[PDB]
Amino acid sequence: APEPWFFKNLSRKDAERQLLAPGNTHGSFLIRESESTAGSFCLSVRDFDQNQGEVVKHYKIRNLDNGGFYISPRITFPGLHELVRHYTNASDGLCTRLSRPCQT
Ligand SMILES: CC(=O)N[C@@H](Cc1ccc(OCC(=O)O)c(P(=O)(O)O)c1)C(=O)N[C@@H](C)c1ccc(OCC2CCCCC2)c(C(N)=O)c1
Repeated sequence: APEPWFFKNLSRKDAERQLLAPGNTHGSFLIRESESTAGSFCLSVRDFDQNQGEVVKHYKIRNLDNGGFYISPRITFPGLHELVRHYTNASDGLCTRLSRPCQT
């Protein structure tokens, strides 16, 4: 099930541009590999800000010793799919609720 929200090869800059492109809106997101840490991922989400407005925010997805994933140590997940579904249901600390995957 090749997940639409997973962009393997895509830099931090690419993600911001791709997300800010026409067709995407508030809550659009994508998960990419981190540039700082090889083997980890980042969640890039498009949020509506007060000043300039349209901005892209990046969250680090940290790995658990047993194989899980989490953004905040308070809620962990057995995989990326579950992390995406959880934040799609409720922002739960995130800048905004995850909505529709990034469109090209
Ligand atoms: C400059 C910048 O964009 N910083 C990001 C974090 C970040 C992401 C990726 C990379 O490199 C990697 C790359 O490839 O860009 C780096 P870096 O290695 O270049 O420094 C830093 C940020 O502060 N975003 C906010 C929105 C953010 C805000 C709060 C956070 O936790 C608090 C909890 C609160 C409850 C809900 C869950 C979050 C987190 C976070 N966990 O990181 C992130």
